Amino acid sequence: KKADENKVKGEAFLTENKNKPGVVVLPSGLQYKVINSGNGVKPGKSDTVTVEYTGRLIDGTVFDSTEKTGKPATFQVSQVIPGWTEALQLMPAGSTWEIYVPSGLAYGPRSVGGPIGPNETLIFKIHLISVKK
Ligand SMILES: C[C@@H](c1ccccn1)N1C[C@H](CO)[C@H]2CCC[C@@H](C1=O)N2S(=O)(=O)c1cc(Cl)cc(Cl)c1
Repeated sequence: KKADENKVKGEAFLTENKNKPGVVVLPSGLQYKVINSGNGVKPGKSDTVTVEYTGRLIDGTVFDSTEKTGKPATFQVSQVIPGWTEALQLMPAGSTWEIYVPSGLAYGPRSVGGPIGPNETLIFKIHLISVKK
């Protein structure tokens, strides 16, 4: 049932957010807002990125962050959630975007859960610091 509630809440959020100013909707259902535009290279699917990021739920609860850690994170572009793989490839290095990820582009129905429940819509602030081939 938390799965059914989460699906309805996420659908409502994405339906409302698509009308909000600055929100760009992609064919995938991934949405994004440009916070700061960078002038750097865009990563490819096989590249590694160094990023600062914060992940939060629609209620505003932060579940992950590089903030006050003293260090950025490093990820292979293709080995993160589909929402990230897609968004990173559209982001010039130096850019800060806020992405709104439907559950199908994140962890999905996910019968279990913990930080991320079933049918959970995820919001991420992503600052792409650098790209490495
Ligand atoms: C590698 C991948 C991953 C590895 C293992 C298990 C689950 N997921 N992963 C996590 C990384 C942190 O390494 C982080 C940033 C990149 C996107 C995404 C992501 O794809 N998340 S996250 O914010 O959605 C997230 C999700 C969960 Cl379940 C828990 C946390 Cl603490 C944070």
